[PDB]
Amino acid sequence: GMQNLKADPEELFTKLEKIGKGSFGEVFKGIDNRTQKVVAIKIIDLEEAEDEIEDIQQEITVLSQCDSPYVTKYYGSYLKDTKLWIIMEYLGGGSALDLLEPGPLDETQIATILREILKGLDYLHSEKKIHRDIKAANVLLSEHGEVKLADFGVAGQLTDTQIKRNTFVGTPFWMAPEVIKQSAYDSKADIWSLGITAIELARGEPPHSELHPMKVLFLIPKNNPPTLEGNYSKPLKEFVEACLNKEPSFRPTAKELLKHKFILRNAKKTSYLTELIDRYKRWKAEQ
Ligand SMILES: Nc1ncnc2c1c(-c1cnc3[nH]ccc3c1)nn2C1CCCC1
Repeated sequence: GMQNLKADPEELFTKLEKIGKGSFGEVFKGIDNRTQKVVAIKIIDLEEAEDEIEDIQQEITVLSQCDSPYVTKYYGSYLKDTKLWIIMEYLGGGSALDLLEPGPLDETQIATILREILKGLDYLHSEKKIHRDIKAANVLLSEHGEVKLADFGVAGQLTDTQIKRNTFVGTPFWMAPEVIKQSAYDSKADIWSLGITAIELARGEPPHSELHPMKVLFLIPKNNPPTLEGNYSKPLKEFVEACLNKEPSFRPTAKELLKHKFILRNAKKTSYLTELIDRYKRWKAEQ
């Protein structure tokens, strides 16, 4: 259940303008009235909510159970009449997908973003959690370039009695073949999705992005795994290859990937990502 659900959010927080649509409700900027820090508030009407309720519950449960610099920080969930307010860390730098809009990333930027995603995955997987929707749109940055995982509605939790999941969830272009087949799978599914995300960060789009998502549901289990094509460093191509093995047990762990030559050679301080954030702000303004 939601044992630490709170009430009266406006005693503590001020709701400001809408930011965008979240996975299951609108996201607003807000203010923590005790610190004057900006927060994000995801609001969903439980009146209108129906099918999404299980995933709303899962998002809250996962947020509440994580305490990592690499996972969106959680303030709490508040009941306000028929609405639920989920109050979180404000991440104002844009998603990694947003930051791709003005043009290509360089390999330092790719390696830095991937390193931080990997730290997030290493944390989640150590907590027996599987994100299951890893993609650039669910990687959010702060204004100062910190990188955090977001969007936990379809996260899975392994336990002592259920050591694998089998639910068909995720976003088709990024889904591991064993998830599509609804085989028993685990955190190695996230490692496949990470490989697709690496291609996305390097090329701007995942493999098969031209095709109808339903078609990729047969293409992915049948086809050879994607490779990174183009003039990229050998370590980046090999990083992608390591992730995108059809056999999950042959994929490295997140911890192992943090030692990969591509990451060690190319990842730098996250603060340098502010360059990318400024590029996006300029681009959105010139638009
Ligand atoms: N915390 C945030 N800060 C700033 N902007 C945010 C967010 C979120 C957001 C929304 N839901 C979430 N669930 C778990 C992490 C998480 C993050 N989503 N967004 C959205 C980015 C596109 C629409 C608004």
